[PDB]
Amino acid sequence: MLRRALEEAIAQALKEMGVPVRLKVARAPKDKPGDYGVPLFALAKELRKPPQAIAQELKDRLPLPEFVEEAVPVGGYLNFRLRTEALLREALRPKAPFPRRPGVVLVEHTSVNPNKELHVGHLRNIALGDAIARILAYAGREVLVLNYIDDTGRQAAETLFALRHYGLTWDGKEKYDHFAGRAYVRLHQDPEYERLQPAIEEVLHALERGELREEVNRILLAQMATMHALNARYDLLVWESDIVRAGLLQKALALLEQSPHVFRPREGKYAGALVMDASPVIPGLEDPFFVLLRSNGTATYYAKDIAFQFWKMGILEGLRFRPYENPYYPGLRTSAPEGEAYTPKAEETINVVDVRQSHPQALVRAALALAGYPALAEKAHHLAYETVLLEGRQMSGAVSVDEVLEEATRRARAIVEEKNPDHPDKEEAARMVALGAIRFSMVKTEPKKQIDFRYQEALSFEGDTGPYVQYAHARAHSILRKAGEWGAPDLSQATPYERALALDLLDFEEAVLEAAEERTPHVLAQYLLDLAASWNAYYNARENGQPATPVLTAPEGLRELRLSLVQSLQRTLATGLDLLGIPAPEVM
Repeated sequence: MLRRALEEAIAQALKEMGVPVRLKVARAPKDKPGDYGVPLFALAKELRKPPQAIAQELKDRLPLPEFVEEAVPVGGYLNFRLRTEALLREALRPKAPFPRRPGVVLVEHTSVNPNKELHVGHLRNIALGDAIARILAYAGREVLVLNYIDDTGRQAAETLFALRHYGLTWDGKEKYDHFAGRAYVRLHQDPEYERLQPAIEEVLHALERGELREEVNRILLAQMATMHALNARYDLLVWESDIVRAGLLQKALALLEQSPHVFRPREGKYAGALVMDASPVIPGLEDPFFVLLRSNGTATYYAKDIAFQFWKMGILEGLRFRPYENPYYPGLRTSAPEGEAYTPKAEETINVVDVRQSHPQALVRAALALAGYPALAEKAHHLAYETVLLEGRQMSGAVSVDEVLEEATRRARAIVEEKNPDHPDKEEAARMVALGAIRFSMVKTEPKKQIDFRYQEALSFEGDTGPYVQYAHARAHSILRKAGEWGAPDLSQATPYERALALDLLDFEEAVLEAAEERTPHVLAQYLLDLAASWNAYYNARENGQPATPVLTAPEGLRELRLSLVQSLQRTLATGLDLLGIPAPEVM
């Protein structure tokens, strides 16, 4: 790479001076001394010395990489001006996935109750999870995506009960999970809903015995059509009923009771209950006692989360897998009564979860440590996200994802009819634009921030949207289409326009790696907006009454240079878009 190669050379140089710390390089101020710079303020106080002195010091013991023209200590920072030729050369170089590093990173996302159609709240979950999974894989990690199916849940029991109680029969045409959702909705609007609890408990009991799996599977298959349309990928399916058969709960409980911090208080407000004292691993807690088993003997959700986490990291075994029959994913495997025994042996796990319906990371963290796995305790991550509104409306009093998809595809279709009335396949074009608008919207905003999805705004080819980035890709690609083949670029003919654009291209890999390391897809999304903006300003530039950056009319040497730069940009946008699950239309 370039930026990382620079940080590596700086780190190595910092060790030869004493301080074994690693500093991050970042784009230097707008039109200032250099292209990249490193701050020396964190060390300025950690060493009680003038920042400007540390910068000059670093400059003195830093062997310049061949691509660096000059290093300049600038008030606290040490800036680097790159050699234009090397800069261009690195910008033109093809960018591909990084070297593979062994060690499974298990990403769990989606995992919705299999009792009705998906809703907007589930959109962000899927988009965020799929994106981080794709980004991590590209960054070199061995990734596996798991979808947890709670087939024994009360929510599934309620819909199955409703379908029978109301004597509803599938018409054979309505999307099955929508049919189930209607039944669920009628049940909850029923005046005698409370009086029906005993009858619902009876179905719950049969459901818990694993006797209604096929009925649940019918709903899941229809939900999966939505997952597929959202361009999400899955490797494994794990069913709650299989988790029960595997005895993960009891095994986890038996392993935990070996700990001196896992015991049953003989008296107090926990008497008879099995509790885990997390204080020895988690300081500062009013009550460091997580209940695993209530006094009545009933297992807690915390105990079950621990059991499952243990299996994910190979601490426990019991789950068996086989091919999952479905029309969307040929390689998808599901847990089942019969199959090959398997554990992902994950080095790291990532759970994509709603900020509200979430459990404290402290739980599994402490459980992993107390069980004697302090290292793995630091590798159990959570990716919590905020609520998603539809047209400024909260969906908790609702619109299905399938409807948002159809309505967005509807509007996209109209947009493709006017901007390109002669487009060969307009439907495929509309699908890509709608999907891009949705996938990009769901991930461009920091997870901690709330999102308000508005159709027109999200679909606009002019705003900070997926279609905007897609259009920049199609524009760049159309130029290459018209150019045909071209020869060797003449780097010496580069103007400040080529340099500025090439430099933005040098930030792509860092955006990908930071997003992967921090588990923040929005960083990649934001980079793509910036790159698309840079490409547009570059394309639109004019001076003295004429285009200032023409490609096809540029003289020999310059034409080739611009074509290679245009190619690098189109490839970077196509690759970036793909990591966010967004297709890259060639014609728009």
